[PDB]
Amino acid sequence: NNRYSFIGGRTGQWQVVKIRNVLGPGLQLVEKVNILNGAVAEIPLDSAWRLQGFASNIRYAIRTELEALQAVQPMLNRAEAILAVLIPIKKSAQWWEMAQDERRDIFERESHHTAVGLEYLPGVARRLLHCRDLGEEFDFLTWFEFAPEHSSAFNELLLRMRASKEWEYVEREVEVWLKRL
Amino acid sequence: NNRYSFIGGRTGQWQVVKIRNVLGPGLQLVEKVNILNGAVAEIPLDSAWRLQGFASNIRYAIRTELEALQAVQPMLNRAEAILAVLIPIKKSAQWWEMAQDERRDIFERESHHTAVGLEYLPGVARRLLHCRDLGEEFDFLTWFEFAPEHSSAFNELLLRMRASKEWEYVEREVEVWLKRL
Ligand code: HEM
Ligand code: HEM
Ligand SMILES: [O-]
Ligand SMILES: [O-]
Repeated sequence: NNRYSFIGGRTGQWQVVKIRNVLGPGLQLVEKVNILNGAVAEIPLDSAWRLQGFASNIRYAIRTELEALQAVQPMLNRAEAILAVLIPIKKSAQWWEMAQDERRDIFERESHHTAVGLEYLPGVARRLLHCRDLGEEFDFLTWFEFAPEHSSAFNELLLRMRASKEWEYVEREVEVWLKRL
Repeated sequence: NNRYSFIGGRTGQWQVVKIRNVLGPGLQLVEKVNILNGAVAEIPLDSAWRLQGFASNIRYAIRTELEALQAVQPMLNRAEAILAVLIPIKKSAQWWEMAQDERRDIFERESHHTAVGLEYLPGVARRLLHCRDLGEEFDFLTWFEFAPEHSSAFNELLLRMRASKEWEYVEREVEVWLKRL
């Protein structure tokens, strides 16, 4: 199954450390996040919100970039990867109206998204989920997990990405910081 | 709402003329196709199959190709366009494992998908829906409609695409030919 649900509430595998409402409407503070590898028909009782998205095919990365990523990217659920962050992201209508070459040029040629991210591997494991096509309020659910040794480096990565050309088209963004239970 | 369902059965806006089971498991012959905007998980008891997909963002076309398409491509629902064809399509695992540059290279540089297609506009109107990400048995639901004057031209277009490098990666394909009621 390629579908995942993220339920903010009183159950889950991850404890919410803090929520930072970076841009646009935030998400209600909750105790934990419950991650399920399937769709949940409705938000459970007592839970505050549900996000969902699917794993999909590559949209921008070229073969040589995939080879570099696969050489170093770490697995999920490393014993030491006790910290994580869920970052839902929505991009603007202007972005989605652009053609494929226009979006690729912004994503890598101008912002060097993959090349920059590659510097912060293998410390940081990641997972990308898509959800605009499901009608969700966000466009992407991005997931990162790492050991505390890499907290400072991950903050530096965030600083670089938020300053990029790509991020000029980001319209809504929230950070849910997590600690593994 | 970007989700559409196609229910093969006894009711609907379109009458089935024939079903050509081009490649792989076919679709059971039915009387009509009913098209619904949104998702359904029931389908009337007199229905043989349901298909679903969503409209999404551009994946391969570049800006100059979009400009050429927009200059000539017709709208759906032309008074004269009383014939339609629904063509569900599934591509191989090998296709989906390829990177973005590799898939684009086959799609256009080698197969000339958009350049060939442009030759049959404005006669043929089209819609493209995606459904691999929904876990469906097909990957795409493609839709075409035209006046009878263009039936032979559309048959020619099919001939040319089925012989392309791109189509070497197609592993299931069906044609549901339809007439507007
Ligand atoms: C940590 C190292 C990172 C690496 C190696 C990395 C790599 C990538 C790659 C290769 C893609 C393209 C996938 C495709 O072609 O479909 C992608 C997509 C994306 N990533 Fe990252 N990334 C990293 C960090 C981040 C961070 C920190 C964020 C958010 C703050 C982020 C947000 C996104 C988004 C929103 C997309 C979707 C872009 C789109 O389809 O428009 N990534 N990432
Ligand atoms: C009639 C003229 C046609 C034109 C102008 C045309 C044009 C296009 C374009 C520009 C795309 C890329 C959309 C994107 O960038 O995401 C596309 C995708 C596609 N077309 Fe066509 N097309 C035509 C006919 C057909 C026919 C007759 C079929 C099937 C029998 C077909 C099957 C597909 C499929 C399956 C895709 C998705 C490709 C993929 O994502 O791998 N097209 N078409
Ligand atoms: O990512
Ligand atoms: O198409």
